[PDB]
Amino acid sequence: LADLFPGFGSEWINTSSGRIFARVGGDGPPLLLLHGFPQTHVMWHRVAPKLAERFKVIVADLPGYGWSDMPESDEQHTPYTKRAMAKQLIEAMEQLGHVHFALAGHNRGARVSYRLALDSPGRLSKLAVLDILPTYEYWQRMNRAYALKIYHWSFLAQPAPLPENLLGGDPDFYVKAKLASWTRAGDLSAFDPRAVEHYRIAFADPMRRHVMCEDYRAGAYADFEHDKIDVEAGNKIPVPMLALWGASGIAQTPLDVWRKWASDVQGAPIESGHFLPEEAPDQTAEALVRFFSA
Amino acid sequence: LADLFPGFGSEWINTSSGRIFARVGGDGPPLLLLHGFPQTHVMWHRVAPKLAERFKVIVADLPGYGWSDMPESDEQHTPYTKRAMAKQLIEAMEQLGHVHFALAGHNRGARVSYRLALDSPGRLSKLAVLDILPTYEYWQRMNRAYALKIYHWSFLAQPAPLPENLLGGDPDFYVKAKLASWTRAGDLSAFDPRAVEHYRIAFADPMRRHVMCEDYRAGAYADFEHDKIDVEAGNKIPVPMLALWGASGIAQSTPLDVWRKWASDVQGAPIESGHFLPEEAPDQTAEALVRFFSA
Ligand SMILES: [Cl-]
Ligand SMILES: [Cl-]
Repeated sequence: LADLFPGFGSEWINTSSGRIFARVGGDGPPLLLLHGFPQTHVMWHRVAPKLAERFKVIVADLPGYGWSDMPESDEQHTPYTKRAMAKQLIEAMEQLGHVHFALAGHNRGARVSYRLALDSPGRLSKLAVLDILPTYEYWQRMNRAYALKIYHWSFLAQPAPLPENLLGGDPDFYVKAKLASWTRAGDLSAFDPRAVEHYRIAFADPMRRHVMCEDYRAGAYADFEHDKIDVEAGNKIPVPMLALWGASGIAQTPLDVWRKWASDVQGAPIESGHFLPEEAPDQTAEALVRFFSA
Repeated sequence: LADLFPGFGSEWINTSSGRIFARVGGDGPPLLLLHGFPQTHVMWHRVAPKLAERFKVIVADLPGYGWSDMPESDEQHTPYTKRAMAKQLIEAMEQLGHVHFALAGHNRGARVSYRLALDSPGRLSKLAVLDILPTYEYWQRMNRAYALKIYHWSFLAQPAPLPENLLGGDPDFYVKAKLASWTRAGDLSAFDPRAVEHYRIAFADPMRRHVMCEDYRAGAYADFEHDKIDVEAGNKIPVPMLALWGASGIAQSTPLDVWRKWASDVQGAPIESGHFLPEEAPDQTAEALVRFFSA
């Protein structure tokens, strides 16, 4: 497995729910970066160097992903709810002495991030979400066209062991297909092969795939209910917020949606499929540096 | 594999789209029975003998299923659209000299059957549809709860080879899990094990699994579009119709209110059953069908 973060340390951070793995580089204000599915912290390898020019950058594997430990789940998928993942990452950041930090997330990691901002806004100075809308919004939009396009939100959420059993046949194929299908190119050519190997290696482990399905089960049930309470309450994120999205990505009218969720948000499309930090590393890094800079 | 229709003949019927396998029994007015997914013609084995006391019963494998031939598909999934399957079975029935016949279908077979009534109502004296709503109505009701409750329509319709590769690893597990999941009790106790083996052996062939995925791709795309044209035009089936559904089945998540939108002469009833009415509730299903087709 390649080292894709020149000048970054490797840290195992303890929490009450298990260790969080992170690459840590740079100096200055702290900035936490959170990946999603089906990836690991290494998806930030093209933009983290640029960020570490100006920030102390912490590139964390989500609870249960990558090299982070896997807490035992329960019937309500609790540890892989975004509320719980956010609480676990707040604890990890406390181990480093960071109780007020900047945060950028992509895919599942952006769901942890906006949930963190709703539950504990005092933890965050600024928030960036990459190519997502809130979980509640994607479910409200779940008509035929969306059921077909984001089928995996329902498939991966089927009761165990249905998706686990199917994924075990040829996991390499499924993970590479998801990576390719959500890019603009439709193939794997936007990715560093060394990074694809990190993603394949993780996805090859049945325990890791089981966590992924628990994460989508949470996304269909408790995460949805948590979001629904905030919508019913008219709660809005007060943290200054940036929403970036792919011109051919999944979130796509994104700024109009996030404005119903957040009182201070700017945004922009980037010509890219879903995987902004890998398909469009220079534009994503520039937008993030400019946003997070005081 | 067992013979579950002791006494019935076997026919391999040529059509322009490939052979249709059927078991043939009884005597009297002609009655075509059409299975669905993930089954074959054998799912009628507990009701066909009773029907054969009153009708000439033709128990056919759908195009691409069981022992019927598998036409090569295309970008629009054409041979596995219900419009094409209906045309093919109309050709098959004409090979037997049946140009006007009674029809009962279940699951995909029921979708072939109502599409056949919308496209070619003159071919049918009466029609029964077992535990389905129109494909348009399934998709229209799509929302979070339905997406999570009935996921396979969107999953099996994903572009090839995604579902085919996922189903390849352990096909027995998937087909047995679907058969059990849609019954009242959630297990295989409703099925004759010999019938389950028929289903399992069909599902074990990658070519048969690809046909099934093409059928669901049709169901998400051209079948839905064909339905949408009829409903937006206000077209109703004129053929006298029976909608029979399971109280715990897939369609009920009443069907009769839905079907009255699609058909001008429809009656219907629930049966205490999951989806698989002819195996879960064979005597009630056979009675309901004999009474409807005889009346
Ligand atoms: Cl996501
Ligand atoms: Cl239905």
